[PDB]
Amino acid sequence: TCPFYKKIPGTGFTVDAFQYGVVEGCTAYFLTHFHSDHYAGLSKHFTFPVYCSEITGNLLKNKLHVQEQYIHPLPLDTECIVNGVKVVLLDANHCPGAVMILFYLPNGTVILHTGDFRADPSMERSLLADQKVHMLYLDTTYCSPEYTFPSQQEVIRFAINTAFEAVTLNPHALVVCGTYSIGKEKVFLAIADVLGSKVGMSQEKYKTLQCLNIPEINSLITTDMCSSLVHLLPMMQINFKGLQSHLKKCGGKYNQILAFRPTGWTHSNKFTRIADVIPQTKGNISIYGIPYSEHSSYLEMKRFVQWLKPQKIIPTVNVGTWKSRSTMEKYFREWKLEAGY
Ligand code: NI
Repeated sequence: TCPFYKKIPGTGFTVDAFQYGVVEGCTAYFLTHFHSDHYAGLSKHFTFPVYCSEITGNLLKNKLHVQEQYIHPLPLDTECIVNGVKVVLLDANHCPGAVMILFYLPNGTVILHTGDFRADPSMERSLLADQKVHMLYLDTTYCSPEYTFPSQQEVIRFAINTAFEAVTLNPHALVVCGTYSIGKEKVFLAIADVLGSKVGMSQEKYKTLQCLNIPEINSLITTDMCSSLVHLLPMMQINFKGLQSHLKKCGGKYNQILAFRPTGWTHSNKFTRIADVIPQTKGNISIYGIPYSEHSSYLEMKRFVQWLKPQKIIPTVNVGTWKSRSTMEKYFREWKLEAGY
């Protein structure tokens, strides 16, 4: 049965609530983004209205085979009416097609549901600034002070420089990037752009990218592995054994691999700046762990919330345990006392 934190009170709306079968009273199902924990339950068998971004709708039609009649795409930064209620979709700074949803309730309450997001100061100059928001449904993935990470730009600059040096030293080196879902495309697109290459991948991954409305995408990607010096592989294959196996498949055209594993936070964020990163190496294979995050850091989340000044916060991540809920409640109260709301 559907949790309270996926329901928007005083509407017939739900958000990311597809795994409970038919939700009693729901007239419109919103989907924030195309990550499987959020879409769980959606398939060609679904027959109720789904509201989402154009990119999310592309993926629902082509990958999950949801019938077109049930897909209702909405543009971004535009006031729209759904079932007699004013809504706005805003860029979440997460993966492609990911949104936050602003609900203007008939009684005058305003609710922001972040979906998954990486808070940014540019959000403080969006439509959110135009009126008071009363309730916030928050992506609390990294709601603890230990969670720091570098900017996306710092990480990309390190990746571009590392790959350019390795391939300039050895023109027979292949670059590999691991992936398991949409998101983090800039890692492999920026590396391929500095090397003057397309990115090579499986037919199933190419199909996914072709749904993302990336300008000039046909000049950037290919299914011809041979012709390209940056390859994508499942994240599970980015280890010494898998990368050796892959090198054997490529018909000797390469004699070395440099690989990237974009992760979330992992314990060592605590000590190491991006400039100090060194790879794990076994023979002619080197692997770099790079902390490229599409969720808010603690400091990013705290800045956004203290600017928004909500009257109530409803967490959407790490809500299954007491301990976790209690810890998050302590931080929200600190933030409120500090900023005076
Ligand atoms: Ni996500």
